[PDB]
Amino acid sequence: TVSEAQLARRLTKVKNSRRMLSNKPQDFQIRVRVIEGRQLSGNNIRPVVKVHVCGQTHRTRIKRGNNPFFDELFFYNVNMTPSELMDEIISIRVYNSHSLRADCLMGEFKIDVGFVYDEPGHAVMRKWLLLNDPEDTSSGSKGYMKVSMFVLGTGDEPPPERRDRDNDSDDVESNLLLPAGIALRWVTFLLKIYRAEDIPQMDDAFSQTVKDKKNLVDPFVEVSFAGKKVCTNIIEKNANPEWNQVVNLQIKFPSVCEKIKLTIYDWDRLTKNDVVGTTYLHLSKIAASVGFVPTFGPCYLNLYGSPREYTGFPDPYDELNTGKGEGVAYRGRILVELATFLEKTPPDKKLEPISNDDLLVVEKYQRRRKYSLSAVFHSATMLQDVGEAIQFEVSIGNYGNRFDTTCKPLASTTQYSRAVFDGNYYYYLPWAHTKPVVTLTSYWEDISHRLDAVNTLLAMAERLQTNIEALKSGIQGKIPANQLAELWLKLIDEVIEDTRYTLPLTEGKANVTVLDTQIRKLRSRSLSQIHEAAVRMRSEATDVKSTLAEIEDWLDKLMQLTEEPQNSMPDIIIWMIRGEKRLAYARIPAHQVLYSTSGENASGKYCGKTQTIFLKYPQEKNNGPKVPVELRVNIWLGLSAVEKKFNSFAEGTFTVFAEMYENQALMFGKWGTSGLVGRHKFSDVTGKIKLKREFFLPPKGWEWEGEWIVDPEGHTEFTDEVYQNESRYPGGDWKPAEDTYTDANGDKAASPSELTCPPGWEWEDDAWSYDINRAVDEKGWEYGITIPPDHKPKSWVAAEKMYHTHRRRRLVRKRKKDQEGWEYASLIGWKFHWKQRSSDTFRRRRWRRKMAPSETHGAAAIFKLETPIVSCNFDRVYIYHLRCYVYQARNLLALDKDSFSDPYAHICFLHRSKTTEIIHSTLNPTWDQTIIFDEVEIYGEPQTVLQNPPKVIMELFDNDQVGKDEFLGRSIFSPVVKLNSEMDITPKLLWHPVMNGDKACGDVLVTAELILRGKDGSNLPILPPQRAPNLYMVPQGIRPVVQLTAIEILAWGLRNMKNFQMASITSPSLVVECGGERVESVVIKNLKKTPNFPSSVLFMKVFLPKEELYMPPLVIKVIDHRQFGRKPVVGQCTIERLDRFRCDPYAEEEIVDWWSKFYASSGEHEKCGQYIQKGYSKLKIYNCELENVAEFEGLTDFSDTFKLYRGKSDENEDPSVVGEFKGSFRIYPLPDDPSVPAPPRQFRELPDSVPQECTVRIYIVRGLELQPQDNNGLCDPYIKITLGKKVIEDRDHYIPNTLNPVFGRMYELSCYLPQEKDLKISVYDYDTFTRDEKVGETIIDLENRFLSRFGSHCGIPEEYCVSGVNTWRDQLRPTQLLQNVARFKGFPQPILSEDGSRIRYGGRDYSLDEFEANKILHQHLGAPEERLALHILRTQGLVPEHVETRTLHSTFQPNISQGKLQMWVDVFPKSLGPPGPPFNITPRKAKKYYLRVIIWNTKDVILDEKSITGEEMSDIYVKGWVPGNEENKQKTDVHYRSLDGEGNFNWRFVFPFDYLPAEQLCIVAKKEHFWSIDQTEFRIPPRLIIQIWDNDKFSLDDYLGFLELDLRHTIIPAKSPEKCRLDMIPDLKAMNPLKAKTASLFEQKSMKGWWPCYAEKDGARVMAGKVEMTLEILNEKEADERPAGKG
Ligand SMILES: CCCCCC(=O)OC[C@H](COP(=O)(O)OC[C@H](N)C(=O)O)OC(=O)CCCCC
Ligand SMILES: CCCCCC(=O)OC[C@H](COP(=O)(O)OC[C@H](N)C(=O)O)OC(=O)CCCCC
Ligand SMILES: [Ca+2]
Ligand SMILES: [Ca+2]
Ligand SMILES: [Ca+2]
Ligand SMILES: [Ca+2]
Ligand SMILES: [Ca+2]
Ligand SMILES: [Ca+2]
Ligand SMILES: [Ca+2]
Ligand SMILES: [Ca+2]
Ligand SMILES: [Ca+2]
Ligand SMILES: [Ca+2]
Repeated sequence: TVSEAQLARRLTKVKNSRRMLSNKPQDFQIRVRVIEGRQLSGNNIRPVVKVHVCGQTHRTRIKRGNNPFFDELFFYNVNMTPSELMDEIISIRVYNSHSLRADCLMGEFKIDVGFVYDEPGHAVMRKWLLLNDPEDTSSGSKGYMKVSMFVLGTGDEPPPERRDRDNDSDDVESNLLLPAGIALRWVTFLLKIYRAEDIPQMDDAFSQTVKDKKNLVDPFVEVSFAGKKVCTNIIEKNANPEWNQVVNLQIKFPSVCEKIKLTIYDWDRLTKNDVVGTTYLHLSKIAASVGFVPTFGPCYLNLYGSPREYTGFPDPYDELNTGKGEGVAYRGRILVELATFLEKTPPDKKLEPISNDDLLVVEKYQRRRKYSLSAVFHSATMLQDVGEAIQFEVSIGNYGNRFDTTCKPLASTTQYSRAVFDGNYYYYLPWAHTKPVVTLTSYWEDISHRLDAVNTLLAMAERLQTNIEALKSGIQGKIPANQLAELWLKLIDEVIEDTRYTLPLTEGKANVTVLDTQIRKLRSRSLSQIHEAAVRMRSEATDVKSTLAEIEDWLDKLMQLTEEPQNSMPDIIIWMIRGEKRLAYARIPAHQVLYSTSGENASGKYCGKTQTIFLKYPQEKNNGPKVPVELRVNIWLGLSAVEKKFNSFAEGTFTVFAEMYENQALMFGKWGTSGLVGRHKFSDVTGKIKLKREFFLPPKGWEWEGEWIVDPEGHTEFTDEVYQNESRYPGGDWKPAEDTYTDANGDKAASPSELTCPPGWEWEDDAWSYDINRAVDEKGWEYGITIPPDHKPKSWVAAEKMYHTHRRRRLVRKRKKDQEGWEYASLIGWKFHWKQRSSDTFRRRRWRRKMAPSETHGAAAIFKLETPIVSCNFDRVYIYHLRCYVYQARNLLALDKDSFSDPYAHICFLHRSKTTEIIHSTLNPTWDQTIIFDEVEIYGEPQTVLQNPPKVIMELFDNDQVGKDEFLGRSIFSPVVKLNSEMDITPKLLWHPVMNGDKACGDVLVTAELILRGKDGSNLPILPPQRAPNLYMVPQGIRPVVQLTAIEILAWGLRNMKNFQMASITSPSLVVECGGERVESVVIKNLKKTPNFPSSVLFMKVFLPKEELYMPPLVIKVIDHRQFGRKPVVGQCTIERLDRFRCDPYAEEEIVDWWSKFYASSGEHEKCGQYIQKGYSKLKIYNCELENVAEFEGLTDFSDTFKLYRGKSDENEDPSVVGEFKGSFRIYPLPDDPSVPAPPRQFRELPDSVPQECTVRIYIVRGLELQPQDNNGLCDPYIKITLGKKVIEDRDHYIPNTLNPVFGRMYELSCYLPQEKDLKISVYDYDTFTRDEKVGETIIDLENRFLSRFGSHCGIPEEYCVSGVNTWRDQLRPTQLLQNVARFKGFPQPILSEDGSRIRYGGRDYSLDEFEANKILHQHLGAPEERLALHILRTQGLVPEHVETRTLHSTFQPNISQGKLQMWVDVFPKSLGPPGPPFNITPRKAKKYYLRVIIWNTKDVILDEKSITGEEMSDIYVKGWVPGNEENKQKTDVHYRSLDGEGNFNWRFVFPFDYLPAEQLCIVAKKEHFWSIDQTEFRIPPRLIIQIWDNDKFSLDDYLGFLELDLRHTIIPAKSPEKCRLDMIPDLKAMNPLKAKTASLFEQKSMKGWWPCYAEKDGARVMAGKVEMTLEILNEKEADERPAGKG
């Protein structure tokens, strides 16, 4: 089917155009411009064009004739998401207009913005449209419309144009926007919506608790597609609704929408409709190109969003329910199906019931299979908070939810564990050898045929990506070619052995959809293509450095194949619950842990493997300053039928304890079993339920271990912590509490003067101190309030208030190197602690028995227990030894007010933490420190550690002397694991990003290694050398190998230095620090007087790493030497990309003006003119800036520009720019032998650094497509130029009513470079009664023009002319410029011959005849030696004579072009002399013409319109006018009472019109109303419209027919009225017409003959008559030679 192929190709174009687009809403600008209408329907119409994009509307003025010309440009400014703006439509509707009535619709065209995003150049150019009625399209077309539309986002620019103006006008049938084969075809999607389930409670339960807790929701689905929203029925009071309703989505092929948005809403009668959840169906992801149409389902789509717990208060995370944010809890799921029906249009029912046979079909997609989940919680580290206990809930879907009411108790949560200080900074849950185990059972559809293929292709691409990074490491480490070829052959053999995999069959399985079969066919085709390309490349390719592009193509193809839109299995969400409140979440995709019987590859990556997940706060997109917890968890999901296969995945021995409590009390100082306050002797934990010993029995698959007995349950450095607490009444005075010293238990503890060291320990510091590195006041106290029954606080603030009742202070100190089982409390059922205090009068003891699984069931008996609680016991501990080589950091955030930081780092690994040193006043620290954790206890087998190592976390902090230490970022990386000695290789330092928030805020050069510690640590390597006590250096193998290099700094000068401490930078100096070395420039005496350093060359010999990867950043500082010896830092920059700085140190009436040259160099106007044939000069028009031309290197080849910064940053971003340092660097290694001489310096050709007075001539040519600044869509632009303090405002010489203003004006200035180097060219809008609006601005570094090698101070023309128009405008002759660029390059002085026939340059002799080969020379050329010097001056990349096109920028839209400005700048330094004659770029005037017609005869004119005289009769007379010259409407005399349609007139006409011969376009100026401020300038092609009128004695004048003749392309007439046939005019509407014989009236100055006249009746041409006339065009000279006559 042809149409399904077109839909598939369009959707795959949308797919591969939307695969890099982000989701952050940014700014977009849409330019839609109409040009010209052709063959518009109707009779004597007055057409306008109205464009409606996204609510903003624009409209062109009233034009005339059926072939109108508008040339109107319209703008639209929106800020949408770059995956959402492709839902909008552009509507072009054409309206006939009447003088006294409303408009009438004639044409209508819709188009998606996606296709005009999709086009090359991000825009379509000069394309034609099909105008038709929006639903009466069977009546035929009603005209054509030439438009152009543009899409530009951040950094995008519109494309330029060529000479295609005569290619697009008559040849419409090749320049359509859409061809005829696509047509106006409807596309229908039948989105059947069957049912939903597990919808959360979204209504109040107060109504139902007075008159069920599960069904308090009234859901319906709102389906948003292409702007339209269709709402299904409301199912009142049903958490499992059943709609069974098709939604007939509709589009057309010109407007293809991609994103379907399903949104379940709770219907509320009074309040707003709450949002349950949102899913998306991506049509580009469920369709492909044989290919297939969009298909989906019947498959459940899981919703995610806010937590399911209902609160009547407004929901704080309700933005997650709208689809923004990733969603933290399961919100239910909805069963949908999607089909595509093509070329059939459904009826007006948007919503129909699902047919019953589809309801019996869908039952096989709802089959439930039992699933078993097990989670072994290994470690919960990096906790920031110790107050109250922490548990973890595992839930998949709604199964395992702790807060949901349920019939039986569930084992979905771990026990409440209190955190334990690790001795340095963090906390960890003390799980040790007894890990918590969570087991829950669920029921989902067995969609294993999808997830098997997904997991196997994911394992394929993971192996391929591992081999890809292996080859990348091989080519970056410069490995020998044999090992690289071996790694490449291993990659290719692994790809060959992988992609012979056969996908799971679609037969015999109930849940196979149509999309499953099409996806399997696409996957088989892609895998066979990858396999065959792999065998072909193994058999044919040798260059392994060229095939990796196809290998990355294989990688992103495999990434495309792993996308499963039908993943109905919901994510497993792990929730940390501190107290009774949900705190942090982590979503694991359930396919990643799903077990498959098809093998290890079909199982998930983390199926039965310990994985490290970082929990997140419920609306943070990523981890911020505080990670809540780091979890290592061993999750196994699988079918409950194959749950006996969990025995292979299980490590350790599972264990459940049955418990029994025995209680006593105290009378008269003796304990006894009586006296209990409402509690039993043998009872439960609460004591209220009496339970026997025989009540606990082992279930099936379990057995007893042991017997019923009484069971009451490597740090070299450490830091203790005690807390001091005070209590008071509100408004009272503070006094110490009864628990004056507390701990993590929450009760009284030992005094700081009471606790001592353990044996084998010692004290580092003998005095206690209070911690100031917390959220406290100046004295180290936090404050809080208490509400009963919580008499002790759980949250604290950093400030004191009068209502606070408690306060707390942390104290720290550094450290180095009974059996009866009775637990006592002051009450029964209270908190029993280990030993009896003075107030305890009650006691109890625990008494238990261990249970173990039977050997016949294995470790899978934990799934048969469904309160029995499971814990996994490891019988062996494995000791490890981690070494983190923290070398350095770069580009850290500035978080102090002295524009630096004091960065240190918390190295964390499992339950261990240490801290690096604090490096003061730097953003690029070099810690050079090895952080050693000996004796790290990790449980599980060492192979599981080797496969999935625990992460090392690098939390960087700016140290502050007062207050909190601010957060710099976080680097997470894995250590290389060494389980033995045989694979002992040197670990390699890598730059890991310091992720702060959403972006990287630097990199750290860090690696780590985790060695399995043997017996007495004998296999461990030797300790690194110590540069300080307990301070290890990075050892010699890991540290970068340094060589003596040299850094040359061209300290040229400082620009734009802003004020520091309200005083200007008067006496600055430069400090360049790199590699621990520094150099300092001399102090500038006055920056206002001299802005450049007097000594511009600095030099330092720094030991720098040999590897280009390990190169440290280069730090630039500016120090303002002020009074009293104060030397603050007023600017700093960091330059890490030093690869660019590496260098090898040993390496008729042809009136000629400037505008004729500009047109001939444009290529659009006068391309075939005689100007090029006679061989005059040209110029090079750039479509961008001169700094954006890659040939001239951005004009910073002498010295770059590095922006300096100051102060604290903008919390994620760069700080405020306080200046610029202009300079460059040359880094090159030095010989280590002092006897070998140094390499020569790279800076010897330096110019004079004093300020230079210069005359800058700013030629401004024209503007292109500005932003409108008036309400009528127009502008009145003028030029405002600022240059330091000088300002030229050309407000008196503004150009009225132009979006394309031909300025043509010079603005000559004088300035002192480089104090006034910033040349600002701003275009401003004239307004008479209001303020002026800035259209945009451009910034030109005039010093970059002045100091460049490329000669950008003045472009060099094609030929050296002395007199005339193209005179030499530079100060230096081409010989002087040639010898200057010879002296720049190191070439010798050029040799000038006496006759000028030859010169020498660059070691090559040049000759005049090598460039003057058969070229016609004229009288404007000058000296031959200067001509030859210029003829060789254009060959070495110098800047030619040019018109650059600089894009205007504004704060309206930051990186979006506000317009274009064609112009150029000539900087002339006054030390070289005065410049030459200036160019006259004044715009040329219009040549006046008179178009004279003489109306000879008429023949076969149609009969009269019905008048009062009531006869079959005819009156004929002829009108004629030019569009734009309707004030020149004249007419002939009347031939009354024609009996056969003939009429003699001989009435002469004279048409005054002004013309542009070079632009081939008529020019007219006329105000658009009488009260207009200024005269509108109108640019239209020259066309003559002659129409036949009718006159009556009493009734009005009537219209019969028309003809239209473009004066450049006039229709050659017939020589007789009987030979005056129709269709000489191209019909161009119903069939492909014959080409009209066309000739220009401007050259062929006169012609005579008969022309056809026609009018359209019901879309078909009808002969309205014939006319004989003679057309002649004469200019002013011919009007002077012979008179024009009457008219
Ligand atoms: C006696 C019952 C009167 C009930 C009167 C009534 O109409 O109350 C409506 C409000 C809001 O209820 P919603 O369903 O909009 O909750 C929307 C949801 N919070 C969300 O944002 O997701 O109910 C409550 O505040 C809870 C009951 C308060 C009862 C005082
Ligand atoms: C109510 C009287 C004060 C009104 C002051 C005021 O704000 O006027 C703005 C308007 C439109 O001004 P512009 O055409 O420059 O458009 C500006 C562009 N749309 C923008 O981006 O702002 O002025 C008039 O209508 C002209 C008569 C003014 C008569 C003072
Ligand atoms: Ca509600
Ligand atoms: Ca409701
Ligand atoms: Ca509501
Ligand atoms: Ca700080
Ligand atoms: Ca600091
Ligand atoms: Ca204005
Ligand atoms: Ca204006
Ligand atoms: Ca204004
Ligand atoms: Ca009439
Ligand atoms: Ca008449």
